[PDB]
Amino acid sequence: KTIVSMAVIRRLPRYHRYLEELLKNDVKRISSRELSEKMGVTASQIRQDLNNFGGYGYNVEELYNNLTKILGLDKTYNTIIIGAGNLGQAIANYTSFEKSGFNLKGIFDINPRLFGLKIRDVEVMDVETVEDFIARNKIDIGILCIPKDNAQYTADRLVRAGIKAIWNFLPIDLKVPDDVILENVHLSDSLFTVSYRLNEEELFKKLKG
Amino acid sequence: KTIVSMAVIRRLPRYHRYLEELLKNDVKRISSRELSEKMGVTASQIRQDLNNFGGFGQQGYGYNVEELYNNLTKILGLDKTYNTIIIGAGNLGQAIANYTSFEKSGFNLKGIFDINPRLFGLKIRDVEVMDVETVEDFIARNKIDIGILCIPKDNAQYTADRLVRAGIKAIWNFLPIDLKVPDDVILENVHLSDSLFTVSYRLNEEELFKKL
Repeated sequence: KTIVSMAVIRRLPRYHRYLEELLKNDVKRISSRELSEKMGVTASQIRQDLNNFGGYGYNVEELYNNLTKILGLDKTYNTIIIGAGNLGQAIANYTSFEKSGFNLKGIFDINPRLFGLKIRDVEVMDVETVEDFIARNKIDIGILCIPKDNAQYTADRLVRAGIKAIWNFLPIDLKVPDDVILENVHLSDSLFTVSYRLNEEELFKKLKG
Repeated sequence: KTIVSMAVIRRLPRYHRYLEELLKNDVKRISSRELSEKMGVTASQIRQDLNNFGGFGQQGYGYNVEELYNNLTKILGLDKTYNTIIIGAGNLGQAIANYTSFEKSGFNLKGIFDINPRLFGLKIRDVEVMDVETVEDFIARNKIDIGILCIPKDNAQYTADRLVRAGIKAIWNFLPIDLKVPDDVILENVHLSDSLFTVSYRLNEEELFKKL
């Protein structure tokens, strides 16, 4: 499903953040040493991450721009959100994504009480209209913030309407065809690093007695 | 800041989550190559990751699902409980409040804090919203371990500083900005864009290598 490996792809946004910070701090260059350091990735694997895409170290602005194009952030994307509950509205109001080029075009819900209300001047619309909406609107990415009840069916509707990327916040295993990109968000992967770190001292004490 | 490297620590929840799914499907065993293929991590690195934490009655090759799963639960400190508070009672804070009872196995939410006088007394998930001006006292009185930040960037660093001086041990930060805390305080920045930007990457990959 990808050309470059997913483990490589997932370190790329991290390189981008750090390079974006250096670039704000008008830093001109950085060694592989300094970077292989802050990423805790082998100065080799960094160099090898990048060699997938083609010194005095790295020029900052050059590497940042290159990372931007590699990540497809030199284009804009039309998004819609399915589910107008707290998580859906949280994501609609997460304006850093907009700033990065992901333009929210519509929000969809099953509950008629919400129809026609607006969140950041985006209208909440009946999900039963979403296929019609998607045809006439060139939508790139569907974002799923709904319960499990009709999740698979809803994903399949988006796909039938020609959506080729789903960003899914529901912790369940959706199936999409091989030509559709599905990215599942797993918040516990982050939270459980916090329990790990809080417990680490105790764990080693118990193990190493 | 840690005994084990962060690159290792961040793979551990991925192993736990994949094993959980197998355990739910009553898959008894999983081979090293099957595990590696699923994780995108070499079998040897996976052996090395686990070996940080001792043996766990492994036998021959591959793994017993239930035992590996239970080992990972222990390693991730998921046999303990942690007292949490959320700062921010808007949509994000309520969604995280909802998520962390689907994780309240372990993460016990004690209070929600907000700057809006209006909300002082609401409930959420049977949890009172309280004035953020009381949070320092609350942390010390209720042995709070983890402060979860779901507020705007506006007074975020100031909010993080208050939790720190009240003795907080970790901060789980949902704001798209990297906060400053003392080296002894655990700070975990959620970077949702790190996930989103992989979808832009994959929508353009074939182009990128056709371009190139």
